[PDB]
Amino acid sequence: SEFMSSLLVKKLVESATTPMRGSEGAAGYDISSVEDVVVPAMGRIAVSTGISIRVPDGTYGRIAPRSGLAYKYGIDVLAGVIDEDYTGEVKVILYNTTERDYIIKKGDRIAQLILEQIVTPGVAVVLD
Amino acid sequence: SEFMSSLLVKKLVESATTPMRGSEGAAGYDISSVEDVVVPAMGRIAVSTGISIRVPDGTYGRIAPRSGLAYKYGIDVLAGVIDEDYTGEVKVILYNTTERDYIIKKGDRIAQLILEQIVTPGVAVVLD
Amino acid sequence: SEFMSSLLVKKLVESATTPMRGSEGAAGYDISSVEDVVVPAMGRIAVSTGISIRVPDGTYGRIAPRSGLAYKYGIDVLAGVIDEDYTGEVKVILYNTTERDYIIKKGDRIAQLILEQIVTPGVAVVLD
Ligand SMILES: O=c1ccn([C@H]2C[C@H](O)[C@@H](COP(=O)(O)OP(=O)(O)O)O2)c(=O)[nH]1
Ligand SMILES: O=c1ccn([C@H]2C[C@H](O)[C@@H](COP(=O)(O)OP(=O)(O)O)O2)c(=O)[nH]1
Ligand SMILES: O=c1ccn([C@H]2C[C@H](O)[C@@H](COP(=O)(O)OP(=O)(O)O)O2)c(=O)[nH]1
Ligand SMILES: [Mg+2]
Repeated sequence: SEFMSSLLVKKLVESATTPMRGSEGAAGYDISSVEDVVVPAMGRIAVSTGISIRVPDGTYGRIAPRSGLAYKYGIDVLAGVIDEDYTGEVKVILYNTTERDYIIKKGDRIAQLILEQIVTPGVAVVLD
Repeated sequence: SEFMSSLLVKKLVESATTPMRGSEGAAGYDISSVEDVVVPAMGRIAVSTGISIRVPDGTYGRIAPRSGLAYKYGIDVLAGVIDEDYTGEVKVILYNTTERDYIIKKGDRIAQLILEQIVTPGVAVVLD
Repeated sequence: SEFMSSLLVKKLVESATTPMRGSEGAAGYDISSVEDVVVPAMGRIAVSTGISIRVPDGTYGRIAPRSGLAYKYGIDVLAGVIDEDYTGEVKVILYNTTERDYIIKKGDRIAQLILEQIVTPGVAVVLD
């Protein structure tokens, strides 16, 4: 591959932001919003990222929560499992744990992508 | 092993469903319920899967949320860490984020199993 | 490395507990509290662990929920992503899903650390 076994990103909207790690030791690639939305108090919402992704073979893309938002605004990430064979747009489902709404302006880093190494064997069913 | 390093599944109840990936690129193996239960609004519940599993060495089984259920019914997965040395029955703890109960009929895919590769070294305690 | 590619732990407070797996097949290293705190009903809180950690290269440290606490007290773990380049103190953000507060005495195992293998390639942006 030379290195086509990396994170293939395709911006769908011009407004989109290329995912990027914020440190040499960072685990995930920052993931920003492409729209202005409000995560309802005690409610959820799916934020468009405006990008599609192709995870490296042997891994899946887990949308994990950013420490900041979790801490300060009790924001959590629901679902978050992006299959290697997913060609659609990455949507980020946020859940407001707090009693007060949460504002999201375009461009904001609303989550982070982690390329988690998984194993995808077959199922050996044990009879007796 | 030839391939005994795959997902060993043992149905405990005849009603059980063998976990299975739904795509070539899917990350997890579908996980169905073996009973009819209701996930209480704003409450949780542990759904029996009726199966026991033996994860491949070098990984653990993370019970992750299905995108659909998360999106449409604000259903989330609590706990979800199945150790390689777990011989009991896989129980799936679902949490209803919504204001309205959620019905689960036997056979339904209530979560997905992901064989996540972990490293299990020893702890090197740094003194001074 | 010989084996300096293991979980490097540095107790910050004498009161701290060295993370440790509770089984040969356990996926995570137990993580205890270093203080007496209360996880507010329907609220969150960041529990100090009194330790700093250096994850092995090629992985990140995911703070996962303990099955017990999740089941019995509807306790969940928010955020939970500790980067390999994190030199600060591991803080554990717990979220009380239940209607009743949750007490945490010093020494208690409040979560578990899982050294999850990730891949950290570069981003190949697909133009046209
Ligand atoms: O539950 C958690 C989650 C994260 N961290 C630490 C690990 C990581 O190295 C650091 C990340 O801070 P940040 O990512 O630089 O700020 P942000 O999450 O807003 O990007 O916080 C914790 O101690 N506990
Ligand atoms: O937060 C999420 C979770 C999943 N997906 C995408 C990735 C995956 O490829 C697809 C999965 O749809 P599905 O699994 O086929 O439907 P279901 O989750 O009900 O099995 O949804 C997102 O965009 N955002
Ligand atoms: O959603 C879950 C989470 C865990 N387990 C199983 C897998 C694991 O092998 C066992 C762990 O029990 P424990 O870790 O020994 O008790 P505790 O979580 O309090 O440490 O529970 C489940 O069946 N379902
Ligand atoms: Mg939650």
